[PDB]
Amino acid sequence: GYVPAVVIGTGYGAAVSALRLGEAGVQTLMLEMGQLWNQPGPDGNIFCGMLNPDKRSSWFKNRTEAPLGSFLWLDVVNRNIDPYAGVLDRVNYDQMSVYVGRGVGGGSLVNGGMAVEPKRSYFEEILPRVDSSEMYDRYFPRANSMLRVNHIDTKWFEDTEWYKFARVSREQAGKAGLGTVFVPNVYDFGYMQREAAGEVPKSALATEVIYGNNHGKQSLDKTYLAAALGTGKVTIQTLHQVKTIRQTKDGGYALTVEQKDTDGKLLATKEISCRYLFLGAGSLGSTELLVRARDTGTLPNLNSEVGAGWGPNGNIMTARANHMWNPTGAHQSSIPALGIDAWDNSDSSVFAEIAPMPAGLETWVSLYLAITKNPQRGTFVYDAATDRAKLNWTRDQNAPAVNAAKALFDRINKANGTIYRYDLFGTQLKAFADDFCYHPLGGCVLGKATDDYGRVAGYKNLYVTDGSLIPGSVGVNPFVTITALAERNVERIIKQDV
Ligand SMILES: Cc1cc2nc3c(=O)[nH]c(=O)nc-3n(C[C@H](O)[C@H](O)[C@H](O)COP(=O)(O)OP(=O)(O)OC[C@H]3O[C@@H](n4cnc5c(N)ncnc54)[C@H](O)[C@@H]3O)c2cc1C
Repeated sequence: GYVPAVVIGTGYGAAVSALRLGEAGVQTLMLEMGQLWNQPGPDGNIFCGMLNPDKRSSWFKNRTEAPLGSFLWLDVVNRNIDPYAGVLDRVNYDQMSVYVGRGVGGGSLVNGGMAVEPKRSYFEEILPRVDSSEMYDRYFPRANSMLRVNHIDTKWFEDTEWYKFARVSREQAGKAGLGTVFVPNVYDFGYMQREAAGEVPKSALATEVIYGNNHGKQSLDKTYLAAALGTGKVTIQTLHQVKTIRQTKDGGYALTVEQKDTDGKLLATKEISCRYLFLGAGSLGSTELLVRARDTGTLPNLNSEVGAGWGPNGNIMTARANHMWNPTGAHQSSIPALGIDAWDNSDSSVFAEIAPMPAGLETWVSLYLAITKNPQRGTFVYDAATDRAKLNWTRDQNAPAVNAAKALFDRINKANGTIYRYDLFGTQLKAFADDFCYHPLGGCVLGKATDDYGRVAGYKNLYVTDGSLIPGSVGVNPFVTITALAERNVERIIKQDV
């Protein structure tokens, strides 16, 4: 049936959009292909931890997988599983694997909570058509407040065993003349203190993050989406995947929507129509819907920029072997708190999160997720044969990202007389993982596929809201940017269009 506004997905762009629509009095239906994560599972918890993965860990796979970097220690806990509507989806393209959340809250369910504003001068470089003053004066602050961003207590951080890993990398980076920064987070750091004191159930301190956190993490279901539901004007239907979008003969948009069970069985196909259609299906999902619509002739006026301009936020993972006298600790909080900021907007830029490892015993490894400035971009191209968007990225396109990460970590190795690990990402010697992405950005780029507020070119009342808007790179963990840009966009769209 008909609803005034439909929002596809329930990640950051979607959640912001739905809240503001509901506050404006616009009845809004959100369609989410994954689950509402609120049912206790076989262990009494909603989510599985990293040491006990089960079918809840994975979107329709037949075996669990170790978190990247951890195979040498966590393969032992892997098990065959039933394909199920689990929370983390590794999406495999030709030469790139992109990890995304599936559920009410999208990637907020599975991410590390790291809530970081981009450098203003870099924002101005990547999005020159956008007014940076309103972003920094108004929209970024609004996003941080509504996301429930908070800051770790420095004394607790300095003293706790749970962050020894971070302090070790800080000291090592310092010998190379590199500084660290604290990283704000949506995980409640007060709660985390009480976890360490044995006062509340552990989550971050029980090797949970990438398959969800049972406690502590303020994912979007607790923040924006709870508020959206609270308006009385928003509803969320789960296990509903939008497949096609067309412009109706009499006005607005019509969607074909598959309803499935948690085993993936098709229960129904429904037609849902609307006046205003907002895409918040992510870089991958929104772009796929639009390349499909263009190439199958249901939105034939979409432009050639739909599909273009994708990048992995320069994501590269690497690891160093510490000296025996610098153990990183058996107990590592699953929520990172420190990064190495070597980002100056030049091609050598690196912003690297000091990543915990989940092994739960001493390994002497320091792990890093580097964000780099690599101009290479990929394109999503529709394959009509399989009805899928395929990402045309090749592994060699990550060479500039590897080069920048390697130059930075080579400085740290030289200053400390340490070497890389080469064995964490497969049997072949490989110090830099260069074919994964946690931060997919682009495919429907702001000002290219859309106007400067995400209005899709060629169409009225059709909007993209999410990471597909970002031109491939923000230089930091992306969700605060996605949220702030969505605040800007929906506020303008409601004022001018609704
Ligand atoms: C392991 C990991 C760690 C990360 N750590 C951080 C971090 O600490 N900080 C940070 O800033 N970022 C982090 N990220 C990235 C961040 O989570 C994403 O950038 C962000 O979630 C993207 O928001 P979005 O709104 O574009 O889409 P998403 O959050 O991906 O949401 C899209 C939603 O749409 C749904 N959907 C897709 N297609 C359809 C369809 N056709 N029909 C219906 N529903 C659909 C999906 O199931 C999903 O729920 C991390 C991500 C991962 C995977």
